[PDB]
Amino acid sequence: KPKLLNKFDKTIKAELDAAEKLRKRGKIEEAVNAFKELVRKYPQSPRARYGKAQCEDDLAEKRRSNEVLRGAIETYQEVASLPDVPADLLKLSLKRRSDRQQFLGHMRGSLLTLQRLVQLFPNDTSLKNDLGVGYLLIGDNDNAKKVYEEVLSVTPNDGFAKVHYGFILKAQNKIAESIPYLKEGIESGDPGTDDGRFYFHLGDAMQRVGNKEAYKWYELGHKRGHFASVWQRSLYNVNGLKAQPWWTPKETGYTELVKSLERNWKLIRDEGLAVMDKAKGLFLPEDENLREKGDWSQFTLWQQGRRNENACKGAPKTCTLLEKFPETTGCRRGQIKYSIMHPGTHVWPATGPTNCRLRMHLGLVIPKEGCKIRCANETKTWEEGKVLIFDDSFEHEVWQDASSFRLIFIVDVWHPELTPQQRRSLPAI
Repeated sequence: KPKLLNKFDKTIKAELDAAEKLRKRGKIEEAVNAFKELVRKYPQSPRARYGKAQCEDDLAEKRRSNEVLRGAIETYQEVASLPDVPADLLKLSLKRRSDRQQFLGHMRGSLLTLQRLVQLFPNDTSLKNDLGVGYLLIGDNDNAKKVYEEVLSVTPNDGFAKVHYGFILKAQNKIAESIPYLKEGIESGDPGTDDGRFYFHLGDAMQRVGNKEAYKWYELGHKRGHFASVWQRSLYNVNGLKAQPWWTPKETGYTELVKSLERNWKLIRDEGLAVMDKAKGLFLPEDENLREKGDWSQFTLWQQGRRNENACKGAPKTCTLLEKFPETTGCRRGQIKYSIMHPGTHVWPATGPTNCRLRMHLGLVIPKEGCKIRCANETKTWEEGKVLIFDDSFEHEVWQDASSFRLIFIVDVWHPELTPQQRRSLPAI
């Protein structure tokens, strides 16, 4: 059990437990003023101050107020100021302060609180792990690496340190070295290791070193509630949405959109080819993280329901066409863009961020062989002037090993089972 009552505190324990029960009761206003009057009467009490701060914290969560939370943060700090403070209580108060600071985004302020905690309790390894997260939260991966190396020299089988250390190694491009750390840490079962993020990184690493075991771990993560299934692993999801990797135009209901794309495809192609030929700079490379190798770029017309006006100048007829279909131009979780992939390209298996969209691919220039795209367990090919539809919340992988360039048109639509109100109220990402 925890010991919070200083000797003095033990003396005035009677008043303090009363105010604390006033809080524990759930009557926040009462507890606040209760505790405040104790602070006034006995101003040196650590538990009196700690209760004041606890009440401020609860009032902040009740009022959804940042300005109140900021006062709680200082009062937690105040507790640490008073003399002869129980160590248990000190730990509690400063840890809560760090968590609230992190919540408000004061990442470096939290790091400071955490550094102090390590100064106070050099032998509490949990606090070293928390400090390591503090460093991660400011991008200081080198110091985080050092913190976790410390922890692991003294407690080699600490799973929290292991998973975070593996994450660090993988962010340093030591992908093979990171896999055992991630595995062992997840396998320890330790608090803080049952995190979808570590399953994600373990599986991504394994896939990038050709380790077939990845799907096993994906499956485990699904069983732990981190993934929708072994295949469908998006992060921002809405429940109750039909979930299959490949769709027919008929199944989406957006048959008029598919028809407009397929029937006017040479127009869409020609505008894109014109931008390649004359405004090549408008094609921005895709993220090399996803790309093992190759040459892969895109020209974006709509981003998250926002039309790119300077882009639609370069593809004016295609934009005029798309305007007729708010199911795609208003998809705030999707895009509309040209995508060009040159030979020798491999896009790592990956998943889109949401299950609230379906992704259409219109084939504009498709070499006769060498281009293929897998979603879940089905691998398909593009056809010039024909549309593919997949749920890119399902893992998918792309290969370009033709002798010429491959050009497609990417059109995102709201998942057809989302209601109008759902489409209006879904925050873009």
